[PDB]
Amino acid sequence: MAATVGPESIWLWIGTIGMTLGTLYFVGRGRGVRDRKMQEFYIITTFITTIAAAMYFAMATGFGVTEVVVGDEALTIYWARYADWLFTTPLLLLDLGLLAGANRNTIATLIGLDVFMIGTGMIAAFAATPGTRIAWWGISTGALLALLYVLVGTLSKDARGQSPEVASLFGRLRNLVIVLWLLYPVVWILGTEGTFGILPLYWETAAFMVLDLSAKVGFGVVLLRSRSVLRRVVTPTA
Amino acid sequence: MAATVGPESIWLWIGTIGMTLGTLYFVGRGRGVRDRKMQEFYIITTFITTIAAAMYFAMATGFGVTEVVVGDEALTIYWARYADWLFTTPLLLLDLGLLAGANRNTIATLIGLDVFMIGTGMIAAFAATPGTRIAWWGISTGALLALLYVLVGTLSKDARGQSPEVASLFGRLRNLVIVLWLLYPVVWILGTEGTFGILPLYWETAAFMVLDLSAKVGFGVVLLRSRSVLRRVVTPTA
Amino acid sequence: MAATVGPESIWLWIGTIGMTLGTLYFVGRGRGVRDRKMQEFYIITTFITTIAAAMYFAMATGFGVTEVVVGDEALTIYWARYADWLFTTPLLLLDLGLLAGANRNTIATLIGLDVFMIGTGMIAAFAATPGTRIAWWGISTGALLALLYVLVGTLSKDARGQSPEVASLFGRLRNLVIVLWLLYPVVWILGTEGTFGILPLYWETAAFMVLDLSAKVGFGVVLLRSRSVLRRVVTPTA
Ligand SMILES: CC(C)=CCC/C(C)=C/CC/C(C)=C/CC/C=C(\C)CC/C=C(\C)CCC=C(C)C
Ligand SMILES: CC(C)=CCC/C(C)=C/CC/C(C)=C/CC/C=C(\C)CC/C=C(\C)CCC=C(C)C
Ligand SMILES: CC(C)=CCC/C(C)=C/CC/C(C)=C/CC/C=C(\C)CC/C=C(\C)CCC=C(C)C
Ligand SMILES: CCCCCCCCCO[C@@H]1O[C@H](CO)[C@@H](O)[C@H](O)[C@H]1O
Ligand SMILES: CCCCCCCCCO[C@@H]1O[C@H](CO)[C@@H](O)[C@H](O)[C@H]1O
Ligand SMILES: CCCCCCCCCO[C@@H]1O[C@H](CO)[C@@H](O)[C@H](O)[C@H]1O
Ligand SMILES: CCCCCCCCCO[C@@H]1O[C@H](CO)[C@@H](O)[C@H](O)[C@H]1O
Ligand SMILES: CCCCCCCCCO[C@@H]1O[C@H](CO)[C@@H](O)[C@H](O)[C@H]1O
Ligand SMILES: CCCCCCCCCO[C@@H]1O[C@H](CO)[C@@H](O)[C@H](O)[C@H]1O
Ligand SMILES: *C/C=C(C)/C=C/C=C(C)/C=C/C1=C(C)CCCC1(C)C
Ligand SMILES: *C/C=C(C)/C=C/C=C(C)/C=C/C1=C(C)CCCC1(C)C
Ligand SMILES: *C/C=C(C)/C=C/C=C(C)/C=C/C1=C(C)CCCC1(C)C
Repeated sequence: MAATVGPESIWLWIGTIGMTLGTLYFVGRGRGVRDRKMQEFYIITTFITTIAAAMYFAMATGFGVTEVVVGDEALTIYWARYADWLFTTPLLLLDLGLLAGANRNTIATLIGLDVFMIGTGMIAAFAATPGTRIAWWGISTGALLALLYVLVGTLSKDARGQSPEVASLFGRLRNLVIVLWLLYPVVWILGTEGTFGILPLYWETAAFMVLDLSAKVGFGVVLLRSRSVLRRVVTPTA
Repeated sequence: MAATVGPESIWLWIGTIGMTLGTLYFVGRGRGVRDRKMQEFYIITTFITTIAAAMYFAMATGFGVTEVVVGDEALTIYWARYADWLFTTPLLLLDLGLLAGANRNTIATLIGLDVFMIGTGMIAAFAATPGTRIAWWGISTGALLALLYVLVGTLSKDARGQSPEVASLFGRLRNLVIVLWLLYPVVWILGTEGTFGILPLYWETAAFMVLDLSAKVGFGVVLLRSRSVLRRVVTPTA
Repeated sequence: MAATVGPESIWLWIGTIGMTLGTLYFVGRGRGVRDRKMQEFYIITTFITTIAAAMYFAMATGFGVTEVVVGDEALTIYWARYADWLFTTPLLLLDLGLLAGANRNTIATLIGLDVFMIGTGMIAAFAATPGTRIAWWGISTGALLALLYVLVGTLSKDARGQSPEVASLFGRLRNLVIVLWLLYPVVWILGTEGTFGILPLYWETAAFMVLDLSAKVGFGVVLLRSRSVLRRVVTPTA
């Protein structure tokens, strides 16, 4: 590590604040749910925001930062982003999976692709060459496309077998994931990590802040909005 | 790393020895169990002690040590403790979960809180500021309280629906966890990691040695004491 | 890190190429399988080769390398091997487990031993003393023997309760694992990591290349060879 933060810390704190607020919202919002199913959604969702909050606090306090050397240039890498995504992105897919009524093979595929995506993603963040970093960015992006392919394909088909409100709910959440998630690689390739520095680290941090907040608190908020629709994921009594 | 051990190694070896001995005890003690349930308890428990043993051996041989710089002072951090707890603590909760007859949402919550606890715990161990380290210690301690809240609440309620001997067994094990686990953060805050050095590293190592041994070998010994009571966790035939 | 590759890179590329080719083979080979079971085998298997491919590409580009100091000598460690095995070896056992018709306790034991094996294995790769490295090599090898003991024992017994073609298929795959897996520790102890340098890093890289390819692409190829036999792992309709 041994890297100082910078003016971007403003976004890091807003992010930390937002994630912490979403968590408390979901904790109180989840208060009183007895249905074992509705609860899953609250647990998964709540863990997504608190993890994100802790990592944002890590980058804010300067813990989740480091300096990576690449071609007579020292890039500033906020690695905590990966420790965050490594856990939160698969959970988000879990949410979608459970929402769509998908089976373990599909959900396992999604999780597997996702982890491969963040893993090759952090390799890219630390690679020692503009060529190597972009190669890895390329591997990781490929995986993103492979999992998005599962979302619009098999997963979408599963959701169509769900009650209409659930299917609708899925559609929204799926489309949110598609637009938001595709933006991450773009912000990365343009930002500091891509070695091209087209998008200043200050604005890159902000971009990731808006994305993370929308992909987690926003996502969670529309997911857990209605309790009755969410319990249509299952019909029988228990 | 690049840090030398010290006089505390005596405790590290005792610890290594104890954990290795508990393992062999459980391996031989588990010999002959056919009931698929009783076995779970033996597998989980046995993995707890061998993991602990390997990590204790790691700290003993000097592998699991490092030097962390914080405020013109170089703290000695035994990070292997975290690699240990990261795996053993969730397993211990698995044991309690299975013992109480808890459902996946409760057990998943416990595991999730626990991992968050050790994760923020090791961040704290490496933070670069007395203020940051204590902040993280604070986050981690909060999580400890959140999971303890689940133990005395929901988990205790589940156990009351179990056969009386199992409920009794739970009570003991739960109370053991509560008293022992609360002591870890105290030993940490007072020891070297807390930056206050109130409790010498030599005695801190001993304290953690007694705790780990009691929280694993002791715990295991009272858990796997009786085979008949343990099989009351399930009633039907198989 | 900060370590340069070397003439061994030739094997690393062949390896990268082979793993990538096996993956595409399995992806296309898995095209059209609807049976939820047959699919598991394809997903698990496919993830094994792509993980291996990415790690081989990591070592090829020099990312997965580092220099470890031990006794006035600086060893060259290809750590990516461990990040690879940490995920692929447990998956391979999953394949065998599912093939044998084993229960979760057996499969969990296998996975647990396996992870302990690679974990102590990478510790050994980084230990600071010929004596410590070999001690860990010793711990890890012990675990290898413990899991091999489960393969020829309980796992083999489970497979005998399977349809004959499945039992046969198991036998092959089990024997392949036994001969191939036992060779890893030998190649390690003789290679650079063992501190004895009996087997040059150049040939060590090749040896591991042949093993990895045989233990994954070979293994996969004989596993997924026949679709009908693989669906005999389950009989009823779904
Ligand atoms: C249906 C069923 C029973 C099973 C289905 C199959 C599953 C669940 C497969 C999962 C596969 C998975 C999660 C693969 C993950 C691969 C990720 C990596 C190899 C990551 C490597 C990261 C690094 C090497 C980071 C380096 C950092 C520094 C500072 C050097
Ligand atoms: C009921 C159901 C189907 C699912 C329920 C939900 C579950 C199981 C959620 C689990 C969540 C979980 C395990 C979160 C873990 C978070 C831990 C971290 C972010 C740890 C980070 C650690 C570091 C960053 C260490 C740094 C070390 C150095 C030397 C710099
Ligand atoms: C049947 C049922 C419900 C549960 C059964 C029990 C199970 C599944 C137990 C699993 C146990 C497990 C996976 C233990 C793993 C232990 C591995 C470690 C402690 C690894 C440590 C690695 C390091 C410390 C690497 C250091 C690297 C550097 C550069 C310093
Ligand atoms: C940087 C600040 C971040 C704050 C994050 C808190 C998110 C909670 C806001 O959710 C809103 O709660 C209302 C309850 O009255 C619902 O009616 C409405 O539909 C829902 O969208
Ligand atoms: C790392 C791998 C993690 C995989 C986690 C998968 C969660 C499995 C729970 O999903 C369930 O799967 C069944 C398959 O039969 C469906 O019928 C059911 O409707 C669906 O709710
Ligand atoms: C530093 C040394 C650590 C040694 C750890 C070994 C623990 C095994 C001792 O357990 C005891 O085994 C007896 C069997 O005769 C039981 O009757 C008794 O109830 C039980 O408590
Ligand atoms: C990282 C997440 C790990 C979660 C592991 C949870 C283990 C699930 C096994 O427990 C079982 O759950 C059922 C819920 O219906 C109960 O009815 C049953 O009595 C209980 O034995
Ligand atoms: C370095 C190059 C690595 C190439 C790896 C590709 C492996 C695919 C070869 O498998 C073979 O496919 C045939 C299909 O016609 C089967 O009939 C035959 O039984 C099977 O063994
Ligand atoms: C980290 C731990 C991972 C453990 C993964 C275990 C996968 C469990 C699926 O296996 C199933 O177990 C049943 C036990 O009752 C058998 O009856 C059934 O035939 C078998 O297919
Ligand atoms: C809460 C956080 C979320 C939903 C994060 C999502 C991140 C991604 C989809 C990231 C993708 C990336 C690539 C495809 C290429 C390389 C770099 C990454 C990691 C930015
Ligand atoms: C076998 C080991 C066990 C049961 C270890 C348990 C450890 C804890 C409950 C640790 C808790 C901590 C905090 C609450 C605050 C920060 C530091 C820790 C990790 C010591
Ligand atoms: C695809 C890769 C496979 C199947 C790799 C298997 C590796 C092993 C069985 C390794 C075993 C080792 C020991 C027993 C001792 C110490 C060092 C290792 C990691 C080489």
